[PDB]
Amino acid sequence: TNPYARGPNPTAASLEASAGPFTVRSFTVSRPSGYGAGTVYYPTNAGGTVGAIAIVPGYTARQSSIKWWGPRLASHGFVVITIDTNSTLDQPSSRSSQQMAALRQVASLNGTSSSPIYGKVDTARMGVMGWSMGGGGSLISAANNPSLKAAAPQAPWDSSTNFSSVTVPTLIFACENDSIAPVNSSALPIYDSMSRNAKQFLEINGGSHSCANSGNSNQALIGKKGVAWMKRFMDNDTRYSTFACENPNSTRVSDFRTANCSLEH
Ligand SMILES: [Cl-]
Ligand SMILES: [Cl-]
Ligand code: NA
Ligand code: NA
Repeated sequence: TNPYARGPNPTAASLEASAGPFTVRSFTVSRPSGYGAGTVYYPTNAGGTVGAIAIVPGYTARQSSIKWWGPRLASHGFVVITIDTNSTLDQPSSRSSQQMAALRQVASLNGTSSSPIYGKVDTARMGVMGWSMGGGGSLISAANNPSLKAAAPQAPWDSSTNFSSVTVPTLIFACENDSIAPVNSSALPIYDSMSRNAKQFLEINGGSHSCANSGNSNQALIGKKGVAWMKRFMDNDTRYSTFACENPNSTRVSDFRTANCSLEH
């Protein structure tokens, strides 16, 4: 059997729900190591060690913009750290360094007997997410650390759109009407540059640049897809292959693309 499989068999309803099967607690990081601030969300009853995901905001933004992912993912069996950057005005490369520093510190806390996450993390299984420049930073993290198991940035931007070196399974959430990082000049060229990975592009119909942030009105679909992608690729959990790889065939999705996701016999 798959040693990383956690939780009950998924359904559309169970993945669209506000909360997954596991009870979630959280704590503030006392002394951030290489980033500004962090909140760690974790399941108290996942029944085995789980992977870790680090999530970074966009320019000027704070944990609030990305917070909803913490409980949503942790409740399905992940340790999730949402960060504030050293400065709200840090650029993508710095955001990537800080994201990886947050993953490092989650690994440290996994080995710290006083930590609520002591022994809860499989430090070999990690993922990266983030908004806008924090999404660009997630793609930089993946490019520089190919042992990461999944990436799922939202409304990404970087000074370069060429992420051809990314071999990590990558889901790009995009926002159709984004006027900050227009899809046609940012998210879509980024998607098209990646040639060696499992990848997906999911654009929310009518979405502004904040369409995947806390308080969005598509938490059922966006949360289903983010959880399914992380389950499929961080846990190798093929119970999630359809949810991860499918076109939702949704009137809420103005553009859907995927490649190298479904397995061919
Ligand atoms: Cl930004
Ligand atoms: Cl916008
Ligand atoms: Na690259
Ligand atoms: Na539209």
